Amino acid sequence: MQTAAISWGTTPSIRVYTANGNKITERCYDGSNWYTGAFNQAGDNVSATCWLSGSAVHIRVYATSGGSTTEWCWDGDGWTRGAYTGL
Amino acid sequence: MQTAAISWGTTPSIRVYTANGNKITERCYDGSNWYTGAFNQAGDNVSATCWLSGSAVHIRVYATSGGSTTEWCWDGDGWTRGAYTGL
Amino acid sequence: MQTAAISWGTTPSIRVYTANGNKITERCYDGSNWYTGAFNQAGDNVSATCWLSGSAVHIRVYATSGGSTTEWCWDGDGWTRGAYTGL
Ligand SMILES: C[C@@H]1O[C@@H](O)[C@@H](O)[C@H](O)[C@@H]1O
Repeated sequence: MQTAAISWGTTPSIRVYTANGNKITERCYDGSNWYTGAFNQAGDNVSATCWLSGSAVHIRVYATSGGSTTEWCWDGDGWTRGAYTGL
Repeated sequence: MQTAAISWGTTPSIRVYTANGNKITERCYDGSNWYTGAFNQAGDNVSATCWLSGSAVHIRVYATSGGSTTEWCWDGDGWTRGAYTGL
Repeated sequence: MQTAAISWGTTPSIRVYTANGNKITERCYDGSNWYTGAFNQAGDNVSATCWLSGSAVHIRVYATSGGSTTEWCWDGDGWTRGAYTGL
């Protein structure tokens, strides 16, 4: 099992992405109890990074399934496929 | 063997966590030489995130051993278990 | 295959390091297209972190091959081997 961890803002919020059994899932902290996030994509490996637009977060998750990495983007309303490509 | 890397401030301070077998250890830089960190917990995989509130550093390390992830927290006065649970 | 992701700024800039087949390579975004970076070193595992000194980015990439981790540094004028050791 493999994880990635990010955080932002004043609280801060934290997100932890976990890859296990070719599934990546997301656990979330926003100042209170941890909960399960909306992120669900395939992969055996995961990295993530984020930045702020004021108080709004932008997240990029790099989900590797085998020999291919797909970027997934959170920009405030849902996860979308990003433009990232590898070599 | 696997690592996670974090940094903060302008110097900067850097921490590098290494999972080797089922042990995670920590190497530190605060502007002079690399030194040995106090973090020692179990895991075959590690991720980490950090932030400064003013001058106060806060670190969260996600230590995964098999299918279980434990959060360890540094907030200026020792490492303690965080509330994180996985799926 | 395994990745590490960093970002900085508000645009943002993003770098994704991919360890694939005992090599680590880099893909880059600074606001328009993804392009291939100059980073290329051995490794089966990778982590990275970065900071800004004024407007100048500094990156550290921790490349692990087997039981050895090597630090690679970007400070505005090529990648250089860093002083990091695990012990
Ligand atoms: C920042 C967002 O926070 C919650 O809405 C999660 O359900 C999303 O997946 C994302 O992490």
